[PDB]
Amino acid sequence: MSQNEEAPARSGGKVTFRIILTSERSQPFRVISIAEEAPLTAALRFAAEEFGIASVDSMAATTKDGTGINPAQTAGNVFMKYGQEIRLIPRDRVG
Repeated sequence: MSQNEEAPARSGGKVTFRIILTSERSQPFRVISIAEEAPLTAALRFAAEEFGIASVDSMAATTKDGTGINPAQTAGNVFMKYGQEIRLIPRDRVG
């Protein structure tokens, strides 16, 4: 029981995030576009491609300041805490 719905980016604020992937040497940069008032699920749809797997184990992101693991993955929380230029590192996948 699931229904796909479009994100409400038509009405609201739009925020873009750039994540550097270390798991994708060919393209270490995926951009997700979600509304500020949009749910973390919109990011998750593209995040799945970024993690390359549907597992929280690949949620070992680091921010420029240091630890920057994405928790709620909400647009507002990520924007204020890491914004763009966040690095994503997988855990238990590197080796």
